[PDB]
Amino acid sequence: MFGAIQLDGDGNILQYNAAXGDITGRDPKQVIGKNFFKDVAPGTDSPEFYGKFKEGVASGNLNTMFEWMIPTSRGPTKVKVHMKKALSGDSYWVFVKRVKLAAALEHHHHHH
Ligand SMILES: COc1cc(/C=C2\SC(=S)NC2=O)c(OC)cc1O
Repeated sequence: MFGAIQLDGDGNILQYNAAXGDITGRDPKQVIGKNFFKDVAPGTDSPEFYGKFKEGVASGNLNTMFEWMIPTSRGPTKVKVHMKKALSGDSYWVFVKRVKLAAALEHHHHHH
């Protein structure tokens, strides 16, 4: 099971998946139509995240791969976020997969 969020150049939700909806606890249509950075995740709205998304949009190829934190009622949840421009060239998809559990060997440096 993987998560996929289809957003537009404006930063709105166009297509939502069920997986993400279950992991987050929000319906697809409930989030679709509104801003995922303003409505869904108002806190995520930052120059490091949103700023990067916009830049890629203007260039016509947003390629970013990193990890993000998702604070929930059951505690924080570390997931790997990846934003890649659409294939048609008129949209953007965001892949979110729950990273591995507490590993032993040194990894995920520069932990926030
Ligand atoms: C509700 O759905 C999502 C939420 C978040 C993040 C949040 S929510 C919050 S509060 N603080 C975050 O960083 C997310 O991050 C990649 C994906 C989702 O599909």
